[PDB]
Amino acid sequence: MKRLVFISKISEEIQRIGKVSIKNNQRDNITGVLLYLQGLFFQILEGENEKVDKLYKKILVDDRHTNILCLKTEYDITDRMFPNWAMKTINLNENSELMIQPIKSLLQTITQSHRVLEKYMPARVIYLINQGINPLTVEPQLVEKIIFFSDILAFSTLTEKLPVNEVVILVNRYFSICTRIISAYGGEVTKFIGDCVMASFTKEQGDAAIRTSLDIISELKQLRHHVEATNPLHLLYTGIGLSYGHVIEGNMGSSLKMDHTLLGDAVNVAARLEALTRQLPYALAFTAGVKKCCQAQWTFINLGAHQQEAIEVYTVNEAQKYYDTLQITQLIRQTLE
Amino acid sequence: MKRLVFISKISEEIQRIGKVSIKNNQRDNITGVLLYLQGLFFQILEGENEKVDKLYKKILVDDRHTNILCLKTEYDITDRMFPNWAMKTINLNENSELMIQPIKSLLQTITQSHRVLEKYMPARVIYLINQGINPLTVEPQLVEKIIFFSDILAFSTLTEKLPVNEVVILVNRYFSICTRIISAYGGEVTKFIGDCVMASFTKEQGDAAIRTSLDIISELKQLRHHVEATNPLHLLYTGIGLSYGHVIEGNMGSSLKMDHTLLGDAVNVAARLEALTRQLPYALAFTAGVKKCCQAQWTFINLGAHQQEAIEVYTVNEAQKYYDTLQITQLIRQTLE
Ligand SMILES: Cc1cc2nc3c(=O)[nH]c(=O)nc-3n(C[C@H](O)[C@H](O)[C@H](O)COP(=O)(O)O)c2cc1C
Ligand SMILES: Cc1cc2nc3c(=O)[nH]c(=O)nc-3n(C[C@H](O)[C@H](O)[C@H](O)COP(=O)(O)O)c2cc1C
Repeated sequence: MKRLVFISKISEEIQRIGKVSIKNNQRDNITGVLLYLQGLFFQILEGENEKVDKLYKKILVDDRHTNILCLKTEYDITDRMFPNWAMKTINLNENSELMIQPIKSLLQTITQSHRVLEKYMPARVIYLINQGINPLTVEPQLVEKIIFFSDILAFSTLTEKLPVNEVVILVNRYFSICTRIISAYGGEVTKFIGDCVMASFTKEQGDAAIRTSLDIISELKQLRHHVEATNPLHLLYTGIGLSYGHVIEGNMGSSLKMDHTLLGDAVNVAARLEALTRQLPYALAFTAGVKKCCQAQWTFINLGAHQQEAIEVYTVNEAQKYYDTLQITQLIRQTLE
Repeated sequence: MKRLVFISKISEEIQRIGKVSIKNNQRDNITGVLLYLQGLFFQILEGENEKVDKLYKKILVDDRHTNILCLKTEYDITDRMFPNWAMKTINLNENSELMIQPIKSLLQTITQSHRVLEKYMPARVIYLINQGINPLTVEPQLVEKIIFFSDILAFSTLTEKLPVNEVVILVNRYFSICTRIISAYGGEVTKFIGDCVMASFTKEQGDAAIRTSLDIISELKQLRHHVEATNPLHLLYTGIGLSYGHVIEGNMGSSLKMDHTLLGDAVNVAARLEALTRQLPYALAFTAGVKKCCQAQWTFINLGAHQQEAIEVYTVNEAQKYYDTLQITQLIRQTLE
């Protein structure tokens, strides 16, 4: 058998949910409980492994709730936790009694706090937590990654002139755009380094990594002529480095502070290729290793060898600029005065 | 009045706790509940602001529990949540009844999950959460920081030779040492960047920032002759850059991913000074701005001007090396073969 636990955010209607679960959970011989408290669901489900999983994939796509996080998975259990409840619904709001109110209030406060912490988490950890894996004890492994690096053109002159709030508005907008597109193509964001976005793709995701690069460049171009001139967003440009190689993926740090990152020379290479694009007529630079993972009929352009042994640099025709890097940089400064 | 909520980890004895709280919580006219479940405390406390705070400082130093996190603070409440319980203790393990078991199990699972997420958190966020501040809505502010940067000497040759697990053992040991010392002197760690540790100190913490730098250098020296030669730890060296200036402190990112970092040119400067020490006869390099925040009678040594306008670089005599940077680097490589 098998048992999992998840939480989710909602979007008499819950009564239609439990009427169903009961019938289907006997049809497939399942038990568990559904709690509702302050617009959040909590569910425990237990039963034969194939039957419990056929159900939770159905649950994942139910549009009655969002931001689903599976906290816990127990494999090959032997004793059910609620053998007599096909699916028991406990509306924790209807309960007004004294002795459940403390536990009611704490469940609310921990889970809400929890939901806030989730947004500062490494995507990989949240993924591990969903798959039942313990992030703190997982063993760091050597994996093959495409490494992605993007940051803001002449950002230090954007921070130089704008007031703090426009800086933040601008950085957050940049980060929204980057992560939405990376995540849509199947990449994972590793972390933010100042103005920089570090991500990874798999070795079957070369095309998706170039497409990600071009799309970001594209949305920033549209964004610049969508807004008025006096909007700092009018001044937002990026350059993107891709590398490929082996990296160590895992957790690092002491008891008092943990991080779940990627170590390996390819990390440095993508960052240097990213910075290389400030001297290139292209916004995207990548290695030959990235090119090998690319199946699509890209028009690859060779930018020669660069720097402790030199490496070959490539780009695609679609990453060409219609601007000069020191032109944009003096233009940014002239605008802000 | 005022009300807070915290959780902590434990180290009939709980019976001695509640017997006390009751008497003192009436003495100072306080109410709330204490839950115990699977080696974790949960407490809600409410009352007049001066009285509730005199108590929680006492609680913080009680050695019966550790890893105390205050989740929630409510200011100037008007209605108490438990007006009749000076301090009601609910041992959630003693309860075996059916209808509390689901809520019992969920409270356990969320809070445990919670505890795991806390270890991937920005120190500043955990601090904000403790002080009652909402991290997601706090407004990013411009602050004066000493910026700290440390990373591992010729790390790319350590990753080149050692197997993955020795890399991780070695990085984790480095990070334990760095964060323990930074945190002891009063700094905060911002994040980890690969082999790099980024931290900040206040402008009244110059001496503490140099002391932090020297102590780390010191512990790594001791560590190298404490271990056998064949231990990768025998090969672990660091360089440290300090800068000073204005940075933006706050949260950045989209709904789907949030980070709580420091933006500003001083971040880049400390990183470049850090890298500068690979060509210097010292392991610590800092700006004149850092020197100004230093009150202690340091023997400051001037390393000239470096690089887009050049800045003056300083170090202290105590940061001198007894090694050559390219000697250690070829020595590391020779060892590993
Ligand atoms: C929070 C939540 C929990 C649910 N739990 C169950 C459950 O335990 N068992 C179940 O059969 N359906 C559950 N559902 C509803 C599923 O969508 C359901 O399996 C589906 O409507 C079945 O459709 P079908 O019989 O046509 O295949 C749940 C829905 C929600 C929102
Ligand atoms: C989890 C926990 C909760 C506590 N809650 C209270 C409380 O609510 N009120 C209280 O007076 N003491 C509480 N204490 C114990 C304090 O240490 C206590 O105030 C102290 O022993 C008083 O000493 P004094 O009367 O000599 O000043 C708590 C201790 C623990 C571990």
